[PDB]
This record gives sequence, structure tokens and C-alpha cells, in this order.
Amino acid sequence: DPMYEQFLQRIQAVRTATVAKDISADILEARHDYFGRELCRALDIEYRNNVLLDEIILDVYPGVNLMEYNVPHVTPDNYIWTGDMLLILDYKVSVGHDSTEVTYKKYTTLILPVMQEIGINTEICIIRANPVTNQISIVGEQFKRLFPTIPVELNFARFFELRKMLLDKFADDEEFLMM
Ligand SMILES: COC(=O)/C(O)=C/C(=O)C1(Cc2ccc(Cl)cc2)CCN(Cc2ccccc2F)CC1
Ligand SMILES: [Cl-]
Ligand SMILES: [Cl-]
Ligand SMILES: [Cl-]
Ligand SMILES: [Mn+2]
Ligand SMILES: [Mn+2]
Repeated sequence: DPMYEQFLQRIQAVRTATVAKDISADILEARHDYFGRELCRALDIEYRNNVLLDEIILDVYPGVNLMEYNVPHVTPDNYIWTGDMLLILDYKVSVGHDSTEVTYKKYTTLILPVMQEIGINTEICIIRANPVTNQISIVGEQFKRLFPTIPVELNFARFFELRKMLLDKFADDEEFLMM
């Protein structure tokens, strides 16, 4: 478990609230990426993690003149180009809905206008795993139509253990409390 052992080594050595806070964010990012790999594997789709919107456009429409459009330089996690429709994909790991709503609004308002200008049928798709219950939530009707079941086998226990160890090391640290 080289990813686990690297985190553990960092948790053993950390002494300051600011370095611990970076450890915490790093753990949350790695558990998010773990879900993305596992999800794409279960669905047997190409795994990507942050593709520049400009690059997505060139992949689906090679003859595009990028400079004739105002392309927001967002980096959604992944996409599916069926040949007829573009599914923009972002992974989430959270017990709650709020981060899904933030990214939904952002990618709806920033990606959909230019894609309609370009002429590319696009759907914004956000796939959330609850890290405690392993239940999967999907926004994106065409994604659900393409993938009615998702046979993932998720275990988030090790990410919770690492983060709990770090939070317990700093549970009497006022600074870290705030961060
Ligand atoms: C869960 O879905 C996302 O949230 C997502 O995939 C976010 C990201 O890709 C970034 C890395 C990250 C991944 C998972 C977690 Cl847990 C935490 C962080 C990298 C891209 N930046 C976008 C950005 C870039 C520059 C300025 C402001 C910004 F918002 C967000 C974090
Ligand atoms: Cl430190
Ligand atoms: Cl110090
Ligand atoms: Cl982005
Ligand atoms: Mn991302
Ligand atoms: Mn994401």
C-alpha cells in the first residue's frame, strides 16, 4: 500500500498545523482520485483526471478554430465522446450534495454556452460516491441511460483511518482547528 504508507509517514512526521492541513487536503484528493479510477474501471471507460476544456473540444472536433470562441479554461475530471454526444464527467466523494451543486452550476454555466456555439451536444455529468455508505449518486440523464448499473467495489476505510489519525494528532491545536 505505497499510497497509504506515504501518507502515514507524513502523518508521523508532521509537527505544524499548516503542513497537517495540506496532508488533510491531499488525503481528500487521493480518495477522490481513487473513486475516479475505480469508477472508470467498473464502466470500462478511459480514465482521465482533469482535462482542459480546450483539449476536450479538439478531441471531439479536430477541425475547430479555438480562437473563434471564448473557451473557459476549466478542467473537468473526464469526458465520454460517444460520437454523437459529449458527456462531461466530474467525480465527487462526499456525504453531502453541496459540492455537487457547486460544480454543477459552474460547468453548466461555463461549458454549455460555448459547446452550443461550437455545435457539440453536451451533458454535464457529476458522479458522487458517499464515502461512508459507498452509495453512488448520478446527475446526468444520458449517463444513467448509458450506465444503468455501476458495479464498483469501493473501500474508503483506509482514507478515513489516515485522516482520523491526523485529526487526532491535532485535536488540541487551535490553529489547525480553524484551518
Ligand atoms: C471533486 O471534484 C473536484 O472538486 C475536482 O475534480 C477538483 C480538482 O480537480 C482540483 C484538485 C482536487 C481534487 C479533489 C479534491 Cl477532494 C480536492 C482538490 C484541481 C482543479 N481545481 C480547479 C481550480 C483551479 C484553479 C483555481 C480554482 C479552482 F477551483 C480544483 C481542485
Ligand atoms: Cl511539520
Ligand atoms: Cl513550530
Ligand atoms: Cl475546473
Ligand atoms: Mn478534478
Ligand atoms: Mn472531481
